[PDB]
Amino acid sequence: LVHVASVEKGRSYEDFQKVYNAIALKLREDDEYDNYIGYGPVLVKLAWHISGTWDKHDNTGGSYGGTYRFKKEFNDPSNAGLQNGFKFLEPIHKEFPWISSGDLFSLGGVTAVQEMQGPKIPWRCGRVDTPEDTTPDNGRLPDADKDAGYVRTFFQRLNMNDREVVALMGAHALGKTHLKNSGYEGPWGAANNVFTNEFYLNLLNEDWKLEKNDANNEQWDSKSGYMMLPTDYSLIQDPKYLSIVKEYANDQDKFFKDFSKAFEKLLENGITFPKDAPSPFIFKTLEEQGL
Ligand code: HEM
Repeated sequence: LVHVASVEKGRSYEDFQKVYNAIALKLREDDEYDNYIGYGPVLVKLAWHISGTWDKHDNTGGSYGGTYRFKKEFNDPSNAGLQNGFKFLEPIHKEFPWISSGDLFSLGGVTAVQEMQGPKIPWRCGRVDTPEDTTPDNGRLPDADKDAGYVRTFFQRLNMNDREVVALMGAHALGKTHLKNSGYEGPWGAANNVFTNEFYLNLLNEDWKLEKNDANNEQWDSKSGYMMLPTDYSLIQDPKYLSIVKEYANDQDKFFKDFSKAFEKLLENGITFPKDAPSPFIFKTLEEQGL
């Protein structure tokens, strides 16, 4: 397929900045969600889940079509728990009806990261809603009970190399697993609504014990009360992965730079940007605007 980005007719930077600010102000206000974690982490997960269905082989899936809006994709067992991010964004969509779905979902992830003090992520508009029949079948998102080999193979379908895989996985500093959604339970660290290199530190520094949880799935548990999925843990089992983990644990700046690039790439996979398309936008945070 060819998916050409088409800017929402007659909208510019200032228009998008207003959507960003609406999301951001609502994040600030609805702070009680999930025991005061806030909706930040769920928005990031939502942006990854709608993008992660991409298949570099036939160009199907990815963020372009905003297909998560369709029941098939929406009810993906792998998407359990995301309906919360969905409901959070509805009201915003209602306020800015001209924005495409794909653009709203992706921008939500960007906003969340920047407002949680992460790096600035350049973002491009132009995703266009596609018909319910362009909706990818379930089973394109990754399992958590696998090893490094699985992770490498998987990510290859999205065109991500080792460095990009490790950078992206640092998003696991945010939020937590919920038994009911995924069959895993617990957070990855302590500051789960602030974007930092905490994930890599925990990984290297905690004394992890393999145990079975109440869903009868294995997870690595630390005495600090943190957890790691098998796939997270696999980052220290693979020699190639481990050296990048170390770098990130050592330099947050490097991590932020790599994450930013990787995240934008993920969000733009499968989209063709004409040469006349506006360059990527860099949105200001609420704090930068004095709001
Ligand atoms: C092997 C690849 C991955 C696997 C197996 C995986 C698996 C999971 C699972 C099982 C959960 C918990 C869901 C729940 O119970 O609510 C989760 C949460 C989360 N994932 Fe990942 N994930 C992967 C990659 C990523 C990537 C690439 C990102 C973003 C860059 C990401 C961002 C998040 C965030 C922010 C949360 C917390 C959500 C919340 O608190 O609701 N994950 N992931």
